[PDB]
Amino acid sequence: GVTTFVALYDYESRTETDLSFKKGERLQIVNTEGDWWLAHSLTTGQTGYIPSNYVAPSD
Repeated sequence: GVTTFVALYDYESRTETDLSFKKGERLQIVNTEGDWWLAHSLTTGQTGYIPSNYVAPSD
């Protein structure tokens, strides 16, 4: 189903496959195995891996 999170801190992309996001952005999982999750930003529409320790669950 839908699994959503909100960013606690800004994160700037630094790899070919990660996703930049700002604090307060809503991000959804495209599963949650490991510590890097393939996500989609509901703000920007962009996608990529995000660090799970920058986000918190958001219904």
